[PDB]
Amino acid sequence: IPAFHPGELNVYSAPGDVADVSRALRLTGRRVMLVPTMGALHEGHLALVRAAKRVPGSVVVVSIFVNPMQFGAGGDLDAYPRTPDDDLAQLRAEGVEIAFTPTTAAMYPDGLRTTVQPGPLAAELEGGPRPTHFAGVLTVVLKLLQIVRPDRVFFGEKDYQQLVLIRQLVADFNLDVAVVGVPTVREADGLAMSSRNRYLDPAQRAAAVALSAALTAAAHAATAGAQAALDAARAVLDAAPGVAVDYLELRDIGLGPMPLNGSGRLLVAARLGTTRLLDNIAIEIGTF
Amino acid sequence: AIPAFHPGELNVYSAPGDVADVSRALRLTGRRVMLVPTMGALHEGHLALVRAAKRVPGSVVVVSIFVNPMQFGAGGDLDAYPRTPDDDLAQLRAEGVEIAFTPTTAAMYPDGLRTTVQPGPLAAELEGGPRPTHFAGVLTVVLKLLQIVRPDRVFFGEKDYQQLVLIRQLVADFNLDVAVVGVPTVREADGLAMSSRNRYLDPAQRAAAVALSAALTAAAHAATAGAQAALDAARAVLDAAPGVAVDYLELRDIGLGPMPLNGSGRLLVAARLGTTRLLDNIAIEIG
Ligand SMILES: CC(C)(CO)[C@@H](O)C(=O)OP(=O)(O)OC[C@H]1O[C@@H](n2cnc3c(N)ncnc32)[C@H](O)[C@@H]1O
Ligand SMILES: CC(C)(CO)[C@@H](O)C(=O)OP(=O)(O)OC[C@H]1O[C@@H](n2cnc3c(N)ncnc32)[C@H](O)[C@@H]1O
Ligand SMILES: [Mn+2]
Repeated sequence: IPAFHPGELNVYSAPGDVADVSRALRLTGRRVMLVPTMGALHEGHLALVRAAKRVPGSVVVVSIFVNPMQFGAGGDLDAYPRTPDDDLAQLRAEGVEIAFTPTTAAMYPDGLRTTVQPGPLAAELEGGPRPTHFAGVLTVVLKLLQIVRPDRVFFGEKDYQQLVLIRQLVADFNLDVAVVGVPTVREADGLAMSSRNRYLDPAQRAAAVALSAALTAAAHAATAGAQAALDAARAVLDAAPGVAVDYLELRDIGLGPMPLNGSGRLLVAARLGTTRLLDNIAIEIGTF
Repeated sequence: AIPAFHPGELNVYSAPGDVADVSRALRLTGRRVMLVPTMGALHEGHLALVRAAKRVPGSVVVVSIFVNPMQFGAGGDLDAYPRTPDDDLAQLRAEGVEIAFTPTTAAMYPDGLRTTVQPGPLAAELEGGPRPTHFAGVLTVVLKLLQIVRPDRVFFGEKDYQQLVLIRQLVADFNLDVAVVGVPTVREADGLAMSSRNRYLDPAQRAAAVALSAALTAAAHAATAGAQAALDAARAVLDAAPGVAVDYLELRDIGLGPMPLNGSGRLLVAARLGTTRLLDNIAIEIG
């Protein structure tokens, strides 16, 4: 077991080290919480941290690893924002005791060999034009779950399709861990917080409010049915300057091979300049 | 309330949740949970794994019996696979095994085939040539069995050497916290590797089948003269047998990577005698 100073931020890069410390903690009775991230932390990520921290007797482990496998190309990987120093200072401020920062070589010493093949959901919505994206996500999350072996792992509703796929992963491989979904943190005007918002200039930032406004408009128009909810969302997006809608779809909450029946999720993806933004919201059809 | 467990007796559980609870409970009481995955129709080969697990101090042995549909081919005969439950549990009782995990297909695959394990490239070679989806089926179910039982050690026979290597790759690549134990092949008196398939051979085929083990052991000793001599010796022995259709005979390093011209390696063979496919392999020291 490597050094572990309670009540302070302990940083480990070696999977073996965090694994030994986690087990040691688990064996003493502490409940290990895992919050997977790719760094460039903002308030959205901190809500996950805070959710993990409120669990009684918990020790919080935050992983920061820009996973190469979920990137479709070298360009996107190199362009991902990285702010190591700010990330650890925010973790320290939140009272997080463990940050796990592995290298690409420690995570993929054998390159891409055994991997996770997601179900059909991975080829839809965000996975449509990025066929290997979710396999990259589930493969790294499975590894992180095995290294850290937390009692609970936290994911944001912001990346709802990712959250649903992780629940499938956990169910399908019989993983003994509870998956905790955390509601989407939004700016004061509704914009969902994202590390990509930094790529919006003043005008785009102002136009980006249309995604959340379109969704919440849809959620209320839904008392009048699916079509009403969809057309209301579309009218808001159409009135937004410089917003190119990629997709806007209403689906059952599980996103699976089931028709929308009552409770669902409205998902949108749109481009502002070169910045692709995403948002989703719970929707009740016919319910007021 | 944790399901009931009676020490010294064979305890059978069909529900994944049940064996998971008993396994975690037993672990806390000071037992090392050993897992031996099988598809039933047990014979001496399987029992060597059981015995290997049983000798671990503080062991509680968990033997899974589950005919995994995912590893059968679009042409593999799932319904034809031998099923002798009563007899299996009897042999386990006789061996002193305390836990048998016998899940249904619905309980192992409640959502059908959704998230699965994709093996690395080795799964497309050797046995993977004729059954390209076989190993994904194997690694998927073994991964699930490891998460349900969470054993300290899991046992596999060297008989299915490629399967053993791929499980070591699964364990390493997904960072699984379990030791993989390979157990030496159990053989009949003349060297034929034990398999339930051997009973399908007629007399002529059964006699010819000895050539697989004979060729490998010949190769192992011819190996002091080099890789080529080992391979030629093996091929000569297989060439002296009638009705033995060799699908492959390959010398690889022990991780099944490229053949070694020196050092340790493994020689693997597969052949068809009529409609029965047989496999064998052996450690080889070249030089
Ligand atoms: C799972 C990972 C770490 C695998 O590499 C990677 O795919 C990844 O998702 O990283 P990352 O983009 O860093 O997001 C990490 C986690 O924070 C959550 N999150 C992001 N913005 C949020 C917001 N505004 N409100 C609430 N939660 C928010 C995400 O849904 C995700 O679970
Ligand atoms: C791992 C499984 C259970 C996944 O479904 C499945 O693929 C499977 O392999 O089942 P099965 O055919 O039942 O074999 C179960 C285990 O017993 C070992 N075994 C069989 N015959 C042997 C022999 N003569 N000597 C030594 N070991 C022998 C196998 O290699 C395997 O590890
Ligand atoms: Mn900064």
